[PDB]
Amino acid sequence: MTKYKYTVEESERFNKHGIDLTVYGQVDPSATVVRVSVERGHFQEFFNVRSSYTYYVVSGQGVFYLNSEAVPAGATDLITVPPNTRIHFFGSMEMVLTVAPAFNEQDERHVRFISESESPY
Ligand SMILES: O=c1ccn([C@@H]2O[C@H](CO)[C@@H](O)[C@H]2O)c(=O)[nH]1
Repeated sequence: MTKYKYTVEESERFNKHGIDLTVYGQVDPSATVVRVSVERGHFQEFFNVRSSYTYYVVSGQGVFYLNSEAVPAGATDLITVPPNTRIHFFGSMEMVLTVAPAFNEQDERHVRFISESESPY
C-alpha cells in the first residue's frame, strides 16, 4: 500500500544550470533527497529562503561558493548550507543532496548567472 522505494529508472532526470538532477518523486514535507551529477559546475547563483541544503560528496572534487566564500569539497565530505545563503559551485562530482524542509522552487531566488569559463574544471 505504502511506497517506500524509489528508483532511478522511474525518476525525473533533467539538466539545470549545468547539473544533472535525479528527482525520485517521493513526497515528504520534512525533506527532499535528490542525486546531483556535475561535470563542470552549477552556473547560476541562487538562495533558498526556507530550506537548508546539505550535499554529501560520493565522488570527485569541487568547490562551493557560499555567500562568495570558497569551500573546497572532496569525496566523503559533507557540505551543509543554511537557508538564505547564496550558493553556486564548480566541480566534477557525484553528490546526494538533502533539502530540508522539502524543496519548493517558490522558496528560491535567482542572484546571477555564472559564465561557464569561470569554472576551472
Ligand atoms: O529537489 C530539488 C533540489 C535542488 N534543485 C536544484 O538543484 C540546484 C542546486 O543543487 C539548484 O538549481 C536547485 O534549484 C532542484 O531543482 N530540485
